[PDB]
Order: sequence, then structure tokens, then C-alpha cells
Amino acid sequence: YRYTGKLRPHYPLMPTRPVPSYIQRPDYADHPLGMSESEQALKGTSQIKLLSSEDIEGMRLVCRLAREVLDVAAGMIKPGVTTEEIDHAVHLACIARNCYPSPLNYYNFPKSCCTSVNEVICHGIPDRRPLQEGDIVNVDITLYRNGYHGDLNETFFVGEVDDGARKLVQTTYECLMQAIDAVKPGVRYRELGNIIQKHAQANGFSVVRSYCGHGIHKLLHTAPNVPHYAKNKAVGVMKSGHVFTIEPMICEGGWQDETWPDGWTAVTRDGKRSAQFEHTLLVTDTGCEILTRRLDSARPHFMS
Ligand SMILES: CO[C@@H]1C(=O)CC[C@@](C)(O)[C@@]1(O)[C@@]1(C)O[C@@H]1CC=C(C)C
Ligand SMILES: [Co+2]
Ligand SMILES: [Co+2]
Ligand SMILES: [Co+2]
Ligand code: NA
Repeated sequence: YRYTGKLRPHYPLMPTRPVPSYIQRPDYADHPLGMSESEQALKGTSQIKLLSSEDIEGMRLVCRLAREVLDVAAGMIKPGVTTEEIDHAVHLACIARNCYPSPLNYYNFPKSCCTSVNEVICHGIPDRRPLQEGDIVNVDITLYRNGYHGDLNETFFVGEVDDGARKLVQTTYECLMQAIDAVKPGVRYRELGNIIQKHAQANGFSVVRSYCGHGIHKLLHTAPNVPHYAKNKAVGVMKSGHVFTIEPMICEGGWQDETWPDGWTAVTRDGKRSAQFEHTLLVTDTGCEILTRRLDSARPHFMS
């Protein structure tokens, strides 16, 4: 394998972390290849679930607990801390809230969150690498509670970063919020990519094509598919009671991605940095509820 940048994996990983049996487990948790029977049963559908009031309560709960856990991770971002150490804390924070860490054994994913540094786009595997001053790192939290998943991510700065890093992360957050600000009944899912790419391109950045926002509720991902680039072919129209994520991945260089031999770590093919932010959204009559919002601050952590 030819690495695209400076980052490398830092192995071995610590033994897989157990989740006590009193925590309710998704179906894939105990599948030997981490496949989800419930996902495979709905695989190939484009029907978008309209959530019941029960579903809404379930999504509000798991999304706010997910936020609490991301906030735990945010409080640990400093030079010297390893991404494995963040994952350990995230794992304990999930259990402390009677939640299962959704990534764990998802298609045999080995950890309890995704930690994406610099040229990593998404799905980085927590490992023994200490964060370095100047790094950008995204922590992506997915939790599972009472049958529902919730999903959010932020990119953080590690100590002082360069101006490129500041501009990339700010622009990405702006992309996310502009997209969110357009969500309401009657808008085509395909429109959000036009808004995101417009802002990205205006700032000299590109938009990752191979990963998308997604429906989420009783499945970790389902319809709709929500691409972040312009003139995409996404199917479907927003309606009150839809829940989905928006999670733009923006890049300093070109948009092309490739995957490490681990089968998960997605990286820019050119080795330049990529940043991401993500919320889980519930469409309402007036617009949307941001289920994963920060409750104790108007702003994401990088703005501190
Ligand atoms: C729609 O896919 C999703 C996508 O494109 C955006 C990035 C991911 C990670 O959310 C995604 O790739 C998922 C859901 O397949 C990945 C499996 C999830 C975990 C936490 C390992
Ligand atoms: Co996510
Ligand atoms: Co997501
Ligand atoms: Co899947
Ligand atoms: Na990155």
C-alpha cells in the first residue's frame, strides 16, 4: 500500500472493549461479520420512514445522549492524547448512559467511534497515535438506545493550527449550517448538495463524492441518501417526520478518496486535509429540529 500522506496506522490496537450484557445491543453486535439482519431486510428500499411520536421521542433521546458523548470526546482533544484513549473514554461514556456504541462490530468495525485526522475523510480507526500540535481531528459518535441510533460529528483543532486548517474547518461548518437552513417540507434531498458545493467551491475547496448523509433511526443508515455535491441524482422529497443526517466532507485539494487496507479509513487520494461536521435532523412543519445540537452553547467546539 502506498499511503497518500504523512498519517500511518499505529498498531496493535488494544483488545476489543466489552459492553456489559445489560446494555441493549443492535442485531449486528453479535453477528460474526457484523452484518445487520434488519438492515439487509430493508436493503435496496427507497421508501423513507415517517416517524411515529414514539420514534421521535426515541430519536430525541439517543441524539441528545450522542451529543453528550461527543462533548466528552471534545474535552480531551489536546496534543499527546491518542485516538485510542479518546475511544476508551467514549466507550465508557456510552455505557454510562446505557447506550451501545453503534460502530462497535458494525461490519466488524473494531472500535466504538471514528477518529479522522488530517487527510482522513471519515471512518478513521482509533489507534496508538498521539495527536500532534497542528492536527485537525474529527470525532464521529453514533449511539444506540432502545432500538434507535443517533449520529453526529465535529472537527476539532489540536493546539494551534495553520490558517488553511482554520479556513477549511470554518468553511465546512458553514456548508453544514447553510444546508440545514434549507431543510423543510417540500425540498428535494438533491438540492442540499448544490448549496454545499457552491459554498465549498467559492472558498477553494472540493466535496467528497463517495460518502453521503443518510436516513437514520432503527437502522444505522437507510433512505434517504443525501449527497453533498452539486447536480446529484438523489431521490426523494423532504416531509415532516423524516430523519436523516447532513455530514459534508470538504477537502483542501481534490475530492477523490481511497480506502486503507484496514477496509475503513477513507483518505484523500492527494494526501491533503479533509474536514467534516454532522447533525441528525428531524423535518418538521416549519423546517427541522437539530436533534444532535449542542444545548449548552450556540457554537461548535472549534470556535472556543
Ligand atoms: C451512508 O453510509 C455513511 C456515509 O456515507 C457517511 C459516513 C458513514 C460512516 O456514516 C457511512 O459511510 C456509514 C453509515 O456506512 C458507514 C458505517 C458506519 C460506521 C459508524 C462504521
Ligand atoms: Co457519523
Ligand atoms: Co452519519
Ligand atoms: Co450497512
Ligand atoms: Na480529516
